[PDB]
Amino acid sequence: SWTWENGKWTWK
Repeated sequence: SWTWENGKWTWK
């Protein structure tokens, strides 16, 4: 899935 962190979308 997609996780949003500190202004950045990551796959985890």
